[PDB]
Amino acid sequence: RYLPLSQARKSGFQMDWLSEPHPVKPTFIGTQVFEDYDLQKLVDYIDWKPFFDVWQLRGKYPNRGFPKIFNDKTVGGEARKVYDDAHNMLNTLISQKKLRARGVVGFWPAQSIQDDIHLYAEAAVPQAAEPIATFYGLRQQAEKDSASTEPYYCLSDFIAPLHSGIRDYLGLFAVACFGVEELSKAYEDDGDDYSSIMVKALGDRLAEAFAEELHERVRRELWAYCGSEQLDVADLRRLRYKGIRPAPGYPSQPDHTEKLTMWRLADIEQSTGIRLTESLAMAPASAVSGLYFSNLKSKYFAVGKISKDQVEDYALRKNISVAEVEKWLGPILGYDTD
Repeated sequence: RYLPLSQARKSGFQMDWLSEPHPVKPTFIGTQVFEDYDLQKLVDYIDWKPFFDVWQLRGKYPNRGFPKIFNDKTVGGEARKVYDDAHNMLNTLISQKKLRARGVVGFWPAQSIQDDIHLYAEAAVPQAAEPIATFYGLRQQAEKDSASTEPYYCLSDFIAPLHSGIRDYLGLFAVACFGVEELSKAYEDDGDDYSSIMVKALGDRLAEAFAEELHERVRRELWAYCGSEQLDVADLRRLRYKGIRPAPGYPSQPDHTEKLTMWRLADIEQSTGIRLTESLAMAPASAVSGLYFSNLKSKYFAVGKISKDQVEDYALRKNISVAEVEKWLGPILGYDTD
């Protein structure tokens, strides 16, 4: 069962904006580019759990995960060998300056109207000016448990609405780890499958670590809405921090076409060289992007299956045909398509 959109909107995540702490204006409006980001600093943020699954190294309970994996006698020797070789190659890559990190971050004012999150210019009054970009959110529509107290979340519920007079802000980021594509070819031309796999796994790990480090810097020094936070990485990986960085295509907003707005607005192509292919996937493959939400009560959620009324409302909002929304939102349609 799916609730009607007109009723699912009423039971949304309502917040009292006039008593909640008013949002902090970031340190700049526009974008700032990181050209040759220090890769050595990112090594302390690398999440090694997904790295072991590239080689399908899985340990049994209770050693089922990094760094307990070194103890399990089934894989522990091989896990240690792979990890030590990864550290050796990582040191060689950073020392030789083969890989070159690159990224971009930016902030703009944001005001939510219904399920949209309209961004505005720096000096433009939100209530008396046109927006410069829009991020059309999707609201949860699936009916919840009878005893559930959860609201029907949408990404626009985390931005103060236009009528309340309170000014909110939104930021977005894009990071990449260039140079992996050439090194994989180099290690495959000379007959080295171990190095070819390892360099791509390390590139993915470095991209994720760059994303984590940039978010931690944003929360504390660029946006400064958590200036009193001094959390360690073992807490950052546990989502103990506040605020979220959802990415297009993920269960918060499964619409992959949203990346076009980000690339158009932040000028990611000219700033960093991270491209979007005809499938709307970042190139190189070791790239991460997303939007920064600074609300205290913001949390990750899954939109889930949606009904046809929301699909047509979304098509009307985005000014595209239904036959295209059904394409780009294919996996989440809750109704028969043909």
